[PDB]
Amino acid sequence: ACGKLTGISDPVTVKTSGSRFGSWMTDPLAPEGDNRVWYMDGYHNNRFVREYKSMVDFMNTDNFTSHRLPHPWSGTGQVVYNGSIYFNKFQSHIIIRFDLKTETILKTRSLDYAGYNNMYHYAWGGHSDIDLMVDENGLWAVYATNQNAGNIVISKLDPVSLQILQTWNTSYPKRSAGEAFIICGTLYVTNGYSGGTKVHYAYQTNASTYEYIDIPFQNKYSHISMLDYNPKDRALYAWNNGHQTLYNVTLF
Ligand SMILES: *[C@@H]1O[C@H](CO)[C@@H](O)[C@H](O)[C@H]1NC(C)=O
Ligand SMILES: *[C@@H]1O[C@H](CO)[C@@H](O)[C@H](O)[C@H]1NC(C)=O
Ligand SMILES: *[C@@H]1O[C@H](CO)[C@@H](O)[C@H](O)[C@H]1NC(C)=O
Ligand SMILES: *[C@@H]1O[C@H](CO)[C@@H](O)[C@H](O)[C@H]1NC(C)=O
Ligand SMILES: [Ca+2]
Ligand code: NA
Repeated sequence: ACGKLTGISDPVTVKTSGSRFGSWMTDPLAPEGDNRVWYMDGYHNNRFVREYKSMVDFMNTDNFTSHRLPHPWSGTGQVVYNGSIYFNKFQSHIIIRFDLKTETILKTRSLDYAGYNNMYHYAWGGHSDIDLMVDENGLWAVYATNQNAGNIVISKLDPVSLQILQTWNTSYPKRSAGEAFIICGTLYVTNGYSGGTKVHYAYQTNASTYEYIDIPFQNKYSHISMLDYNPKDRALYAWNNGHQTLYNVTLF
């Protein structure tokens, strides 16, 4: 059921909470009936991940468990996959795989040549240099390098070893992307983080081709600091100026 993105539905406000900037997500490999929510407020100087027991508890309570990571993250580009959080260690291009339910670092590895420290942030800033994400095919990193002139680089990653399995060099400047997400092996890039937001560029990893496109999506609360696709519920999770929102998508 994989296909090209053709539409993004109007976003639902799941929660109003937190600072202007952050991330929230569910695990796409969590089993039926498990919709724990993982929540990270801020883009620097925070090592605590909130765990809400379910999407209902997230929407209707302020009850959560607080998980202490071994290091603070940078940015809002974390992802949860098969029970681990993958995140960018502060002030580095290191990725950490941390197994949430055993409080164990399972792997650390540098992401070769990636910029960090607000070098190749998305346009919103916030130390968003390295964005990790999951689609139907597995785990990916979206970043940039000096050898690719600050243009977005995509790598498919091994979720256990953190080694790069394949890399694609796009020609789109990462600092000009508001955010980005991958659906079915295609990178979709937004035009900005404020005002009238749209997906306006797509890079297809299956063919190493790109195009400019125009798929609007509602910036509901004025500023978007996190936007990722989840293949389990086929939705975009966003952090929109202190609100946690969710968009359905339409694929061809
Ligand atoms: C909050 O969650 C904890 C852990 O699941 C639980 O022990 C506690 O009863 C919850 N609080 C309420 C008011 O339900
Ligand atoms: C998820 O982790 C379990 C072990 O906890 C493993 O058996 C399974 O293969 C993993 N799934 C994927 C898709 O990697
Ligand atoms: C990406 O670009 C870098 C810098 O030019 C180059 O070293 C590398 O081989 C490229 N990788 C691919 C898969 O094109
Ligand atoms: C997505 O669509 C389904 C129905 O197909 C609906 O149950 C769900 O609430 C929708 N989610 C959002 C965020 O609109
Ligand atoms: Ca993203
Ligand atoms: Na991410």
